[PDB]
Amino acid sequence: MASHHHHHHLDQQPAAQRTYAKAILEVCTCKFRAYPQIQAFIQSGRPAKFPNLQIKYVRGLDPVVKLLDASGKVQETLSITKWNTDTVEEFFETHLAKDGAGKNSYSVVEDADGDDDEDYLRTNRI
Repeated sequence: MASHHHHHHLDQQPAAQRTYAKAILEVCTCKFRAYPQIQAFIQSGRPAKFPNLQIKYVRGLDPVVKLLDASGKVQETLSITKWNTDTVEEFFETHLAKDGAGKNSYSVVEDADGDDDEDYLRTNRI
């Protein structure tokens, strides 16, 4: 009814914890003095395992957790300069989805017509 849906119950409806698709941790890494624990986990490698988590090193702002959709909206922006930390790391691993190096990236022939993938010259001689 909003865009184009004939008959599909009504809405997607949350399955469990309404996991998110994207989320970025825009930090400056300059708070190493104040929040030496924050980046600490970042240096650990735990967030690196989270595909749904970016972990950007913004120009020079304050550490803030961001949960986006895809375009860049930003569903939840919370300052982690003291708020809770630590558990925050879990915030992502939990609210995010461990696709496991998946991500909808290039795979097979995409929408194309004609030539879009060369490969030597098969002479073929049965």
